[PDB]
Amino acid sequence: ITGTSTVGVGRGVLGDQKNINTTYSTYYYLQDNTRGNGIFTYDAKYRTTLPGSLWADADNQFFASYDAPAVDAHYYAGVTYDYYKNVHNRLSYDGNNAAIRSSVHYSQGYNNAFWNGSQMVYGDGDGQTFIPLSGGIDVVAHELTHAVTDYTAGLIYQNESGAINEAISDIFGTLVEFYANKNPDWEIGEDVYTPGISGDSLRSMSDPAKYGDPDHYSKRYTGTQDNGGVHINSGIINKAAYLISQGGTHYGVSVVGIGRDKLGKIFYRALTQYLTPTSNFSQLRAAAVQSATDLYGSTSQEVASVKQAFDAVGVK
Ligand SMILES: CC(C)C[C@H](NP(=O)(O)CNC(=O)OCc1ccccc1)C(=O)N[C@@H](C)C(=O)O
Ligand SMILES: [Ca+2]
Ligand SMILES: [Ca+2]
Ligand SMILES: [Ca+2]
Ligand SMILES: [Ca+2]
Ligand SMILES: [Zn+2]
Repeated sequence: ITGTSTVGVGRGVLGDQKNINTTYSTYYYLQDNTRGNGIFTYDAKYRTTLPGSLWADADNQFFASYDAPAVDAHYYAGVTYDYYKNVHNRLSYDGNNAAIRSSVHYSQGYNNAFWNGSQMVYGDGDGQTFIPLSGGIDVVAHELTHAVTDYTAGLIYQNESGAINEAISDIFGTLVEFYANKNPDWEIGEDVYTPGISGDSLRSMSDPAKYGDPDHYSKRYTGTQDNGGVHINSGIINKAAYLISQGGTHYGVSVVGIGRDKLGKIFYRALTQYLTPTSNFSQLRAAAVQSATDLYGSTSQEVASVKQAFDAVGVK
């Protein structure tokens, strides 16, 4: 909408106060004009028609319980935009400052979030498996990263290419969580998963097997559930990424860590310059090795560590 840029204040899902960029024209709208061609947050009103209504508020204060998922979807989309722009020189998900749209309060008791081809969508959860999913910065960044993937490598959402697609979203979700630097970890969704259980998460990158996901190619799932295991087999690539950054010895194979920033550079380059819609895990290894070679040189520690990490998870 046409209006003037304003700054509202509210509380997110976890009870924390933050400022948000809004637009005033009669109402205050969740429309942040400070980033690209805008970040827009919508109310789906517990229904499944999308996007729903651009979020309108009378007073620019967003402290109601109903407001909290919108505050966080809006704010964390901003953080994710900033990460891609500042760290990777990428302007929004399409590289040309496409408007970023999110809807919250999608459906009833909805234990998921997704990119629908055009926008992000967040359930409220059922209060048992999830609370409103936009409360997780890693979740928001995971979702926006699906848009980045779709505009770049285009990894098909099934089997190995789909597990790479998933791991890319977990990797960048985590790197955005570290970028914001509030309780960062290598777990996925911990801030919004199972409010009645402390210390767990939906997935772990550092130890995927903790939540039943494979950490070695020999343990890959090859059945048909979950689009051929895209959220399961992602553990193999998540573990490799974790090892590249943090190091470790895994099934006897030692990896020298090179840190998060270099992990991100290597994988961003792989995603945008080498991966294709049909890439498999072996092809990801080759893309990561080539990306590290481009950035750091063939004889570098960075290249050596990429190879060690893929060796450690059984991907040649
Ligand atoms: C980071 C978490 C909290 C959310 C994350 N959601 P996601 O974006 O991977 C869900 N994916 C999804 O709905 O894909 C199906 C789809 C939906 C619309 C268009 C095309 C394909 C996830 O791991 N979801 C798990 C629970 C799952 O779907 O198994
Ligand atoms: Ca208000
Ligand atoms: Ca965390
Ligand atoms: Ca996390
Ligand atoms: Ca929990
Ligand atoms: Zn995903």
